[PDB]
Amino acid sequence: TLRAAVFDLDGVLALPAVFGVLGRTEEALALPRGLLNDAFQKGGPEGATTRLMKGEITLSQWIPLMEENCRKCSETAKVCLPKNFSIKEIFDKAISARKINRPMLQAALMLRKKGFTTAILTNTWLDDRAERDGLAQLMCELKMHFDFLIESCQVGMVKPEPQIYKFLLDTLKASPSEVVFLDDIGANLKPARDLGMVTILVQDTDTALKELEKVTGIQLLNTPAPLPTSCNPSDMSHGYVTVKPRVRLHFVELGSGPAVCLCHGFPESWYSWRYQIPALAQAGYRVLAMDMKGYGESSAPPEIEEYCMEVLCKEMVTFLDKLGLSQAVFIGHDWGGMLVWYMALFYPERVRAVASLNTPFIPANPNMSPLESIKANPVFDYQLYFQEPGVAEAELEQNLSRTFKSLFRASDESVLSMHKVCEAGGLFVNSPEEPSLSRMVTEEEIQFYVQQFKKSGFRGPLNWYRNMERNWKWACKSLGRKILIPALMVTAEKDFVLVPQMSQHMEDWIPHLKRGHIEDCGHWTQMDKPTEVNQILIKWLDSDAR
Amino acid sequence: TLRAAVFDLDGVLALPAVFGVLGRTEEALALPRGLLNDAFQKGGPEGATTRLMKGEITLSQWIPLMEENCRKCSETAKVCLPKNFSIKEIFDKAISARKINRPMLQAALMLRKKGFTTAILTNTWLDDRAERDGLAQLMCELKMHFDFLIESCQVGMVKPEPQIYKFLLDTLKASPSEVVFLDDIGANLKPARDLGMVTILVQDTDTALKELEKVTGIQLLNTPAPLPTSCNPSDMSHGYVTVKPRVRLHFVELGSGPAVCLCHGFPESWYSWRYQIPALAQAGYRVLAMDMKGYGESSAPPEIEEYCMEVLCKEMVTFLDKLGLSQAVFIGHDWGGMLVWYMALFYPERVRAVASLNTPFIPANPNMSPLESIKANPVFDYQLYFQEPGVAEAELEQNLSRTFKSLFRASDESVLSMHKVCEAGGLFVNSPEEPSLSRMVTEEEIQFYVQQFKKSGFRGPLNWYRNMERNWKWACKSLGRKILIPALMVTAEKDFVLVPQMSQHMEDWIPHLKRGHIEDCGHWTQMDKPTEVNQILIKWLDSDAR
Ligand SMILES: OCCSc1nc2ccccc2[nH]1
Ligand SMILES: OCCSc1nc2ccccc2[nH]1
Repeated sequence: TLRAAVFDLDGVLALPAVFGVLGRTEEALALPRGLLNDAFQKGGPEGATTRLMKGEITLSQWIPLMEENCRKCSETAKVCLPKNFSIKEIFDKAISARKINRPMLQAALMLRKKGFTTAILTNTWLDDRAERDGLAQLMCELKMHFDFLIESCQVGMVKPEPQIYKFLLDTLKASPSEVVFLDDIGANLKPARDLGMVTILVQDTDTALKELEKVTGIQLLNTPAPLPTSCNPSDMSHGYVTVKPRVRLHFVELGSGPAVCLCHGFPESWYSWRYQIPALAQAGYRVLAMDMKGYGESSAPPEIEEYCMEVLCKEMVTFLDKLGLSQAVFIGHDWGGMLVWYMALFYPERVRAVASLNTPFIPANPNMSPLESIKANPVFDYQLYFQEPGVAEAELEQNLSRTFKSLFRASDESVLSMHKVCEAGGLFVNSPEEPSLSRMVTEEEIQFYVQQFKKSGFRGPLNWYRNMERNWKWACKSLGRKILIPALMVTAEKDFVLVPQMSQHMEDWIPHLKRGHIEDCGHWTQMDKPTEVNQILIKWLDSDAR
Repeated sequence: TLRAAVFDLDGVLALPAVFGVLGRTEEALALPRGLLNDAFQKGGPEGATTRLMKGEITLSQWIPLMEENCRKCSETAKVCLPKNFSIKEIFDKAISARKINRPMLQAALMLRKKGFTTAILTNTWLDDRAERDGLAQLMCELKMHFDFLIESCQVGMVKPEPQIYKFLLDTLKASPSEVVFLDDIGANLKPARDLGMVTILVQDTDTALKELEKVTGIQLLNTPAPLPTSCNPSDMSHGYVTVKPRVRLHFVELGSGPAVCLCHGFPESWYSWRYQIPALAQAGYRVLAMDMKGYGESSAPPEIEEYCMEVLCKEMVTFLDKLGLSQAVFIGHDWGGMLVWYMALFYPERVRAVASLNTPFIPANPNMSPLESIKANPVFDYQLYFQEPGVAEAELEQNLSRTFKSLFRASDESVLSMHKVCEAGGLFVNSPEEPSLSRMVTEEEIQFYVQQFKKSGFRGPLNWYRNMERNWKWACKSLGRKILIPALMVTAEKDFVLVPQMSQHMEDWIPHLKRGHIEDCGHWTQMDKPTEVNQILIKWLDSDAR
């Protein structure tokens, strides 16, 4: 029966409320009780505050009208306002102190995933203060989680006028009895109640959530921690840059601040960073998540030598040049992590900082060919299977749904053994034809990868493995160098191929290397433990890349 | 006969040279003459500096080897180095002091436009210092003006080894007698001379340029000021964002720093900002030059009401939301300038600062319909001609080459009279069928606009003029507001329609408005006086938007 939930901003989704700060200001300045709240409401429907909430005047135009109201009120109360009394200073601190009420936002997100239409209906103003960016940032964070945002100053109506409630019902396409309305001001609930809406008076968050659980029948309060917010491909800004006549790179972009370039591995997509992109943008970075060469919407030339590290790194430098970026932080995973270590070794002036997930920095051995080293370790035997052009492509392209469902699994759900791949004559020889869906991915997420690989196939991606001698010869030029720019190595306890032990001598080459370690995490780090990855990257970026 | 010019970086394209700073450091610290230059070259081909220039070691690995060399040299000279002696400190200041030698860069640009292949051949290092960004920025600025950049540390060879000269000739595809080689180090010219190349020893810039003019036959020294660097559409990063199911906005992006959104007018393109985009990016801004709705690669729905200001402004806010930008500086020209004033009036929290080229802020009159005001001024008569759907489209789409050649002209080259357009029954009634090319545009630039308008035509663009009453009704809501965020109004002396006098009462609405004025400038401000626009915008951005 209930299918829509409406929340107020001030005092409900953001705490503390402005009215609460006015009461504390009166106590701190030993002013008569309610003086600032009376000046704020002076004139009712014809007063300055109603004109502000309706968008007739801006916040900066209202500030001197509110100060005049404070003086008129203090005069009738027979009191004097302190010498340094400033409405602007009081409001600046009140707005600045306001943070998202995480448990209330989590309840709204939970209701939305269960099919509820969610909205914010708020009495707010046109903020033209020099510090208005703080409010714009708060609104942008909240906005993305709600179906509708209705602000009084944009529609010319305020709560508790009954027409704003009729406007809300028309916008939601719902009858009053299907709506739950949460507000901390009792007067603002009365019109919603007259129409027949379920109302909840918000004094403390926990009691309001208990009422909300009771009326919706959905558990909201003691629920497990949700996954980080993920990307909707259709809502991203897609960028395209031609780095060479036949090569165009696609990326998705979000945020402002220092540039952070994310480099996925095999056989992945920019979409493998879906849980990191909003978190890193919200932390104050401009995120560029690439489709590496050979993948998704980036060019995929068939030639093997187009995928050697020297060419790939040169194109990443050109990518920065064409975007006008003198530097970027480079973060890679798997094949992308291999590339980011070589970007730091050959172009340190373009790399602000470097981080690798799972992939260690492995220096070339000038006495041993990489093909000889492959045979010495049965862990990397499967790479010999990837050498012959056409062989692994036919197996991997045969059934795309099976390829991604078999690969994208948690460490305890594995259906593949990377040893004896050449002996068996394939990667999926003793693997089921229809594997179960892993717990880390949904069918919808799998189908995104399937659609992306339907375009250029596996030739481009597999060609990254077919330049072993070319890469070895190139890497040998850097054997006298050290990596002396900020660097982070993140190991994954349960990675089958890139084991944490392979990273143990990295300090010899990167003396001030920082480390992160994720327990119970397999190869697909980003989607296996997204919350842990986000925390590790954000803390490192804030200390070593800012 | 000569068709390639090669320049060194240090001491030729960038001044002062490092070797010059070593000599000044010796004089300032009262060290024996040549001590630092001897330590720098200690060991010759097997020394630390050659290993640095070949890319074997990085700059940070070389610093302690150079300090050890300084001590070995001071010991044989029987002198003591001062207590605070630091090679890192000396090199940091030397690199920091180095600026582009503008007259030398201007000569290279002039040779390139006359058909010369240009290259930089330099002995340089892998810079991994914490301050390496300064060098990366210098290299990016220079890079874009040259066909090739050959760095010693990337190719493993140094000047004066003869194989780096053979490598250069192979890269240029030229024989030695077709090459002019400029360098400030005499020893580095000897191998080029042995091969038969024309060499110029650079001591002072003016004398080197006189030698270069004599040998090339091209005037380089007393030439007029060149136009700012312009965009090549194929080299830009193209971005696409879906703001609504049927509406996708295209933009080009360049640079890092605070976001600056450029909004073109009618009937233009993102390409109208071609001279501002590189200048604003080089000044430290992230430029987003839009294709406004109805234009180029942005969506162009046929419905009139899709182009009213309320809808357009709402979509620009969504554009910022999808990119993760809490704020942007908005700069508009013509119809774009109209939009940016309304962005500041309705969404001040999303607008960091606002600037308009030519378009004044004109408040709505609540007593007079905009269609009545149009008839009172014969200057705006042509807007009545744009009202009837289909009429102006057929005339403007008839011959696209004629439409753009007739419109894009300097104030003294006009072939159109905007008065009596309705009386004549068309905009081009007494206009030539094949007008001459204006001096502000080339045929190639005209053809870009022709190709862009071949896609969606003039319906979308003309629909911006067909929402007069809808826009008037919407603007009436803001009559009690003032614009109190940083604002710049730039007038153009010779604009036929948007005359500077129409902006004179703007201070009543924007009390702290800043102004710019461009003399002898017509309607097409950006391409008419690009250098003047750039200077005005950059100075304003650096003081009011940073
Ligand atoms: O360090 C290079 C990538 S190692 C590697 N990553 C893989 C992911 C999936 C299957 C085989 C793989 N082999
Ligand atoms: O302020 C709205 C645009 S005024 C206007 N700009 C034009 C450019 C070209 C032709 C007619 C024009 N009319």
